[PDB]
Amino acid sequence: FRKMAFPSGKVEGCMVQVTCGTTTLNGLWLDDVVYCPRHVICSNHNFLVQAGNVQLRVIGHSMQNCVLKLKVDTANPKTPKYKFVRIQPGQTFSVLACYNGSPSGVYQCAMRPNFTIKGSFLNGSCGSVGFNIDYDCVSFCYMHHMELPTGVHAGTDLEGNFYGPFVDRQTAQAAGTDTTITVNVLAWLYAAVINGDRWFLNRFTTTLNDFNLVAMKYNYEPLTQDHVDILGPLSAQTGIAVLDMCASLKELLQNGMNGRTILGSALLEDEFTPFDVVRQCS
Amino acid sequence: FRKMAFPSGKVEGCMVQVTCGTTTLNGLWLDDVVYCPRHVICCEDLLIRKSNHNFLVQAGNVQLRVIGHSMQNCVLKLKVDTANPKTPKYKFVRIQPGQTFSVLACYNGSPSGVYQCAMRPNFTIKGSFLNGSCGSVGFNIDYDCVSFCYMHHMELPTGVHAGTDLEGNFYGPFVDRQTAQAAGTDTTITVNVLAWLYAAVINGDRWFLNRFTTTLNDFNLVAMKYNYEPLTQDHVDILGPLSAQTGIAVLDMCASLKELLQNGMNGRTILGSALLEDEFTPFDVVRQCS
Ligand SMILES: *[C@@](O)(CO)[C@H](C[C@@H]1CCNC1=O)NC(=O)[C@H](CC(C)C)NC(=O)c1cc2c(OC)cccc2[nH]1
Ligand SMILES: *[C@@](O)(CO)[C@H](C[C@@H]1CCNC1=O)NC(=O)[C@H](CC(C)C)NC(=O)c1cc2c(OC)cccc2[nH]1
Repeated sequence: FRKMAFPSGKVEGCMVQVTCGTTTLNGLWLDDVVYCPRHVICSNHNFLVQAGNVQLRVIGHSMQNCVLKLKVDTANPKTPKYKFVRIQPGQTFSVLACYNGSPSGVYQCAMRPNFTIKGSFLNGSCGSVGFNIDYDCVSFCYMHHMELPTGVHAGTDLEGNFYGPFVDRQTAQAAGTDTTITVNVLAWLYAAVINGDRWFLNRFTTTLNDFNLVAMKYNYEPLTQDHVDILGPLSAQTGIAVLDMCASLKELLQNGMNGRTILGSALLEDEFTPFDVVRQCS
Repeated sequence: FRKMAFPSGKVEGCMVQVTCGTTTLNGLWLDDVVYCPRHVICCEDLLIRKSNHNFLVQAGNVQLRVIGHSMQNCVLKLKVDTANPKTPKYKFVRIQPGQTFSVLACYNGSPSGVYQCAMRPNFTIKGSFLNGSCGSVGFNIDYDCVSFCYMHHMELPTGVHAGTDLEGNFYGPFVDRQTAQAAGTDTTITVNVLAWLYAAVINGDRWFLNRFTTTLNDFNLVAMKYNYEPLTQDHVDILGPLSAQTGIAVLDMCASLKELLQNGMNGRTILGSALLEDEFTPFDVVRQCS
């Protein structure tokens, strides 16, 4: 299985550049509003908003947490059906990396439990957005702001609220220690089972609390009830109860794979969600 | 550093659904021609027996009217009475083994996902394709010019995939029949592994570097032993920009790879991988890192 991004065309049509003084970054143009990181300012006639080479006149503005909302005099005719959503650690999304308002590439990312993403961003990438697409509706979840000294990345939702304990200052910040996304590893184990790779199944089970206590001792995220629910479809498809798969993973954590492989790998993958596995296996 | 696909907007505007009888798959709508896999009709006798009205072409909700049809190898060409306004500047190209491209996976004319693939030395690709994905295309983008190089036709019993260029000629020994087909034995794209090692350095991973250099002939001896493709002097040149930026000569990186092949990774990772990755070309690395 492979990391698959959503097609980026609905988001491509919304990317513009925003310039204040000599500082240029990316903005997101939906109807007659352009959203961009507020630090571009580091009056209406001080903002140069361009779609390609064409200027969009700014007629008003305001700040919502760490994002600037620029009111423009043209409604984007390419505006898709969309929502702003705040995602949870473990959830995945596509990133359209942009420079000077021009799309450069698309790739799939996961929100780490410490609210960073392992992205691929260069100078001028701020304002690039992350998103999911469900039945032609684009759910925008991420706007890019920062690269940590460790090389991972940090940003906000489209309401300007950072994910994690970060601030939009030119200061070296540190993420909390990362953990493994348990729910995604389990989805990966279900994907193995769906494809016939099932030697790791055992005849034990566990309670959720007992498993969560053990997981935390291996730097694994505890499972939420929401996690148990989104594993539901894969449990039903394979006939393997979620708590039985937890007991199989626990043995894997306590004994290892020997030299054995799962899905042709010796390392457990944790950036595929239960939805990604359903998306891909069907 | 991530596996990065080209933005797919330009190609999404070209995807349509083609239906003939019981069979449905995807087509590519360029100006006033729809290109799709010919097996949608299931030979020359078979096409003759068909008429323009046997073909149902849908661009979203709108039906397009077919006014002509011809066959070019394994690709069917349907002239339609309407030109696609979203037709980008484009060209049809046949890629070389080792080269990469983005795949826009589509189902029923609707784009579904985008990911990066490489043409394997044995002329397969390791894709992610389900029932209904035939007609999906692979492409590269250069300055608003889309170069189409792949149209999807089949999945081998081993799970890898096979297809044609846009002139309808298969990559590799495959045919568009309902048969179990094996590919030749695959090899690893050496020049791409080196590109990726350079990328791991540019991104701060250095544990695999060593003080040794090798010769090109001696490195190729070891490569051939481990089922790696030969490294040519043209490959050394193409790696010039990455060696220049890191200050590590190509033959020095080759000595690091040789040691990696002979000793293994010893349970360490490179760019989070436990395997030597070979589906990044030198240009891919340069495009992403600069
Ligand atoms: C946006 O492009 C900026 O508008 C840029 C994106 C990063 C550049 C390299 N890769 C990226 O993802 N963002 C920044 O430069 C931000 C700007 C802030 C929010 C005002 N700053 C950082 O990412 C930043 C600053 C510092 C730092 O200081 C001193 C020390 C260490 C790391 C660091 N990152
Ligand atoms: C197309 O979408 C057909 O329109 C379909 C795509 C594959 C199905 C599952 N995943 C895919 O990538 N392609 C096929 O079904 C083709 C059709 C041919 C070219 C007419 N056939 C195969 O991919 C195929 C057939 C057989 C087979 O038989 C016998 C035995 C083993 C493997 C196999 N693959």
